Amino acid sequence: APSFPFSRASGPEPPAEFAKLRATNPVSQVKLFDGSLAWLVTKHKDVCFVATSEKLSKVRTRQGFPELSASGKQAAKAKPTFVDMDPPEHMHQRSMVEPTFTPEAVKNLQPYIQRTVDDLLEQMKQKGCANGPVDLVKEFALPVPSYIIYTLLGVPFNDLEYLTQQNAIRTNGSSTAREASAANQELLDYLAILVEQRLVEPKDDIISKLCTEQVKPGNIDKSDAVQIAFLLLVAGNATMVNMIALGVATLAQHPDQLAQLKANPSLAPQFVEELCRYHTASALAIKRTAKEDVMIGDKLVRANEGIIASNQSANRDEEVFENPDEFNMNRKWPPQDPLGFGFGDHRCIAEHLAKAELTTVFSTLYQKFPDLKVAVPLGKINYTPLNRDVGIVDLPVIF
Ligand code: HEM
Repeated sequence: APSFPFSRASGPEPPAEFAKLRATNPVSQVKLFDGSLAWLVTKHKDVCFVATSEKLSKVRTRQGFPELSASGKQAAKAKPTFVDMDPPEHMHQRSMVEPTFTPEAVKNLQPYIQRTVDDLLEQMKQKGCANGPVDLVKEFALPVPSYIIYTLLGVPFNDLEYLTQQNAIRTNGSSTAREASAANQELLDYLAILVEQRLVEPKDDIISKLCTEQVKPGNIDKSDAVQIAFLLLVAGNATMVNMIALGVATLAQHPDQLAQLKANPSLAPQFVEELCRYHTASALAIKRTAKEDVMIGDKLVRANEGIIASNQSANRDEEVFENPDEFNMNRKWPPQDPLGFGFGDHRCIAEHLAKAELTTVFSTLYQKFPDLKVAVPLGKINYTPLNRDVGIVDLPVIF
């Protein structure tokens, strides 16, 4: 059994193993970092089954849960939030924060999303590139999702920049373990302080809703409110940064489609749909353990055996997406959903938010900077290490 996670085939490519497994062995066994064995599911239809089967569990204290690192086995000891829960607990807690993320709520946030993007682009413009390239990640791709989720949680304007850098340090590949843990505690310590303040004087933000509607009536306590706020922060931010950077790199790699996007900014939503299928920057979240024996394809997964369903491979499934390895924002979409945001009850709570952030970004970026250009050769882009989810660490640009 091959060791898993597989490495990406190259900087922007998925692992080469998925295409071969989809063709020859779509439900196979892989070996995890501790020598344990989990099932790997690669085909779109089977990934949807894994994501919705009520015979499967996300509870990480169950036997056989497929932790992918030693830190994850550590994290499995802490008290879970809704990301690691089964029904009925899952939606009991998830419903406490879902109202901010509904399509209607995200619709009403569009002026604020646009303002945030415009303000950051104008800061980047004033900073300029007169003395050499600037890092699009630091100047733009990082602060856009960071400022938005922090503002939704309840962080005041004056605290955004410091917390944005601390959260970035938390996952930066160049941080020592001590640096990352320190930044992590800085975030937890801050959210505790913010929860205490909103318990005394609530405002119009997610933490205040948790404090008034759940903490004070005793449905959860204030440490739960911290952990739920921390989840909303860390679950999606690094992925949002990578999606923005990957979108810019993808357009540089496909100049004909960038030309179409410059000539018609209303193509941003279709660009974003294809980006989220083609670059599956969160590909390891659909994990389960079997509560009871369950048949998947031609395999029997035994009770207490672990399962990883690759939505990245599902999104390149040739049976669903014609010519799946070509990036084409003009493609005709089949009836089947692309799975960039997962599937089933646990489907990304922030899917509409994320698509609105990405659509705002790519309908505005080249109107502000029509000559935006990646300043290094595209083959030299500093991607995330191949053993991790696809992404970009830094992206020098001029404009
Ligand atoms: C393009 C950006 C994003 C992508 C591609 C993405 C992708 C995903 C994926 C693949 C999952 C697993 C869903 C499943 O279990 O089937 C997920 C879950 C989740 N995402 Fe995102 N996400 C993004 C942005 C965000 C943002 C911005 C937030 C918070 C503001 C967020 C919060 C969450 C949470 C809390 C969950 C767990 C939901 C649950 O288990 O009920 N994500 N996301």
